Amino acid sequence: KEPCPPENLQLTPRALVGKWYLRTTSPDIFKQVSNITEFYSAHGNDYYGTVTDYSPEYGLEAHRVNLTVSGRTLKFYMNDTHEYDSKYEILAVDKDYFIFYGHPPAAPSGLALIHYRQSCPKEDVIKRVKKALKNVCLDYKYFGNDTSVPCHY
Ligand SMILES: *[C@@H]1O[C@H](CO)[C@@H](O[C@@H]2O[C@H](CO)[C@@H](O[C@@H]3O[C@H](CO)[C@@H](O)[C@H](O)[C@@H]3O)[C@H](O)[C@H]2NC(C)=O)[C@H](O)[C@H]1NC(C)=O
Ligand SMILES: *[C@@H]1O[C@H](CO)[C@@H](O[C@@H]2O[C@H](CO)[C@@H](O)[C@H](O)[C@H]2NC(C)=O)[C@H](O)[C@H]1NC(C)=O
Ligand SMILES: CCCCCCCC/C=C\CCCCCCCC(=O)O
Ligand SMILES: *[C@@H]1O[C@H](CO)[C@@H](O)[C@H](O)[C@H]1NC(C)=O
Repeated sequence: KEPCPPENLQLTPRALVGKWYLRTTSPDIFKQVSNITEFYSAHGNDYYGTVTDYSPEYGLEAHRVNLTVSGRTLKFYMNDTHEYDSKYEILAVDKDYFIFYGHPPAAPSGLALIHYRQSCPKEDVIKRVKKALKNVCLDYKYFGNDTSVPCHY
């Protein structure tokens, strides 16, 4: 579903620095790719870094990435495969998560992505994400999780 982005949400410089775990998406991408870890370094208002993931074809693999920021949107570019390259709009940003939405070749009718500071976010974080999604006209129940990552015994 297309979101209703906030009126004047700010994406602060360096908000995306460091390590994130891309654990929940709509539609669910996790039969195509899993165990997604992102690491971003600041370059001014932009970022560069690395995405690692488990590929059904290639196993654990790594890619260099660039994020080019303009206001509340950014351009995502990956070095060696381009199916996720798109403009993405920031929907929500928090100390513990961020959410963006774009239309890459992999999901051209729209792809919402939730990035977490924790590999297995605790319930308090998940509840805040639920609320943030409702505030942008989305609904957590229509997202899928990466069930390959062991978050429960
Ligand atoms: C899920 O993703 C995580 C994060 O990428 C994977 O953990 C990483 O696994 C690799 C391979 O075992 C580790 O690489 C090793 O790193 C050391 C030090 O740089 C190097 O000496 C070795 O030769 C090798 O490169 C890496 O450290 C490790 N990272 C963490 C934080 O544990 C994990 O394997 C993935 N799992 C699956 C099932 O996809
Ligand atoms: C895309 O980025 C990845 C990750 O940096 C590159 O992977 C490296 O490739 C070199 C050889 O070209 C190896 O010596 C490194 O060990 C690889 N690094 C990692 C972390 O896997 C990959 O080469 C890049 N691909 C292209 C086409 O630029
Ligand atoms: C902001 C977007 C975040 C995207 C992170 C998702 C991880 C993507 C990682 C690798 C994609 C590789 C897919 C290669 C498809 C090859 C096509 C084919 O031959 O079938
Ligand atoms: C994703 O995981 C959260 C946390 O365990 C859970 O509450 C939610 O129901 C999960 N989503 C699906 C579709 O299972």
